[PDB]
Amino acid sequence: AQVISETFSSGRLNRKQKIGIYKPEKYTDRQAYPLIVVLNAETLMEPVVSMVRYYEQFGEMPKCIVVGVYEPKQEDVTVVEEVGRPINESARFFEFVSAELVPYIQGKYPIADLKGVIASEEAGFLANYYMLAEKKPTFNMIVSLNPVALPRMGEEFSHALAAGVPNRLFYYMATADVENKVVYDKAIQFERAMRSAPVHESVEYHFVDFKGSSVNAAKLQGIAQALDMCFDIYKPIGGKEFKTQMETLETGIYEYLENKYNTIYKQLGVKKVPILNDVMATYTAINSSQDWESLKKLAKYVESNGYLKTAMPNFFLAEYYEKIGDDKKALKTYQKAYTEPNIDFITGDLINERITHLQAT
Amino acid sequence: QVISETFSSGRLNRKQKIGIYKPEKYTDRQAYPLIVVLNAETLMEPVVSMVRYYEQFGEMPKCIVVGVYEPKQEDVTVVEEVGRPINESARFFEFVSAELVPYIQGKYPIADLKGVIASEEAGFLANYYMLAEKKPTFNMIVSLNPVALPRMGEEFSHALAAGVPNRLFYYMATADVENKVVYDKAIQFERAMRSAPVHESVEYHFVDFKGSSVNAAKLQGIAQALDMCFDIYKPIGGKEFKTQMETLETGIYEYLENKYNTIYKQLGVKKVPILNDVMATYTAINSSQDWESLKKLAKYVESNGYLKTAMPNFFLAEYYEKIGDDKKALKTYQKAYTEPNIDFITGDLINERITHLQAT
Repeated sequence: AQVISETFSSGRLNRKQKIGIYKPEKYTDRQAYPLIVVLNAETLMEPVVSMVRYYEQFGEMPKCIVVGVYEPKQEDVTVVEEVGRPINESARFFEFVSAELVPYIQGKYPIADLKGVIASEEAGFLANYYMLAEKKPTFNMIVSLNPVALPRMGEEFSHALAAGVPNRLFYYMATADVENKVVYDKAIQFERAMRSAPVHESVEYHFVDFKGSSVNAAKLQGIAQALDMCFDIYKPIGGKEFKTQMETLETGIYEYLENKYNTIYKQLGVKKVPILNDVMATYTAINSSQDWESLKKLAKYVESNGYLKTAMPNFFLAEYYEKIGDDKKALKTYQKAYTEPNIDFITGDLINERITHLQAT
Repeated sequence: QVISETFSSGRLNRKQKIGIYKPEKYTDRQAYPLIVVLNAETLMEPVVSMVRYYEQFGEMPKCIVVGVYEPKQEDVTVVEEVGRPINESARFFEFVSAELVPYIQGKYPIADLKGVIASEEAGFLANYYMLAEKKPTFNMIVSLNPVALPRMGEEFSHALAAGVPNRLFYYMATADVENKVVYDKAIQFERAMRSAPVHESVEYHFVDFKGSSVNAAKLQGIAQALDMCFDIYKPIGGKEFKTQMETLETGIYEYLENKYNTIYKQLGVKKVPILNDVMATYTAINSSQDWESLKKLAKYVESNGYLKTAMPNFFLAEYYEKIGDDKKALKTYQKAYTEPNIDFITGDLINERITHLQAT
């Protein structure tokens, strides 16, 4: 877990800005990574980096690149009550992230279509204004932790949420009331005004109120929750999910697996190689409902991604030919699978038993 | 910086991979609380990052964190047939207690507060340090998503009722999403554990995360555990000031003193009183006009950390003005003029006090 510190020369800020960059363990440009920007990084950086590594080890998250901004000035992250939008110093910092920092990272690294931003306090409220971008969203993920807000600006963000985005917007806001009372009340007033209008379907909205909780402890839990829900589609298929969403399907079982990994690419901007757990879950569900059309499509699907060098694709296909009554193609296909390495319960011995049974008849 | 090293264990009869976190700005001049992480292949970095986080906000003292990486299945697993650590599980249990912890105590000035963070099987194994009859090795136990034996619930319930010599902070968390078999056993175990009333020396917390994924819950568990266990270390807030302090007619100094005594008792560290806490105490003292607290506050700050500043004599000199003695007030103000300025207390202000006394 190495965060490399460097200075970024900013035209808008007219100063050298300290930033730092986390790159995953094995790093190749052959794949793409989602970007997470941290404005508060003197505090928030290490908890964010440690938690994205944590989730990645459990396979709940893809490898990500995290870029922190260290110790921005108060005037940089503060939206004044008078105007109600970033101006002067705050406007310069606001655009510095959008027009300078992020494109710089996109040039230096293969950044995926998913780019998030995490901020707290004044910067946490400043981060909201990326929703109002006229051109095209810079951030598809906005995490606002204990923001210092302006209640009067709630209605304007309400319209933005109702309008929606071209693809997806994940918004997470958290606040805590303990020794926060002035700030806490303004946060609630702002949030109430923001949820006034119904939220567009392209937007996933989350507001968590931590009551009886200290601010700093709530912010940590906010990061954990936000990352969990935003990247949730990346999670492996669980037994409960399998028993519910899959085994209850009579047909279109392969489509469930495909839709999941398609949704992963749409939301997270990354192409995930199907994990053996997800493949076997699909295969088991296929057998229980006896839907063999999914089995044929599953065979070609795993052949396309990652399993080409394994006996599995032709084993699935050979079984499919048996189910539809073609022994001739099944025998030829089993013999083709035998020439490929074993994976899981697919073995040379098992394939041979199938071949022996077909040559007996 | 987390430094990994191999540790030769007599009880494990092998070389165990461990790692150690020393705080930034380390010194031998102070003691640090020890936190042991059994699951550290996962839990190490989040724990270290969060104690850093809390320390930066002044909600935690500097701490030393040690952890063991990837213990064997049989090491952390308590079997159903017994309900206690045996063989490989017993050796590992005594490994961290009788070897690892003393080893760290030899390298560094470890404070009296020691704690253990663990999850899954190890999380349940950590509950048995509560049963040690010699003397508690860990005063802090955090069990995150434990794999539990509900049969042992009553036995732990007796130990919770019995109590501990000084203090025991216990935290257990669990989550039901795709946990269904494990979650149910955890709930059953907790209900049996919570049956008997808890002793005063034990602070018990069980947080049930419903509709939450397991791994996400464990992260929040750590955040909450650290927050509540070290809570006494936190600065005095405005709400706490207007409530617990400004509403006191007398014994205002005792409130400040009791807080830092509790910090030393629970956390095993001596915290230099921060200026905000002192000023809050001083402010409440003036509002309630309790001068007896002012004199004791002057001696207290002189004894901890403020000796080199004009503040102790300034407080004492003011106490003399309030009590009616202008002779000692003048003499004390003159002593205060020599020591360096702190905050609003300055040579100029003191000089104003002196000339007023010399005029009369």
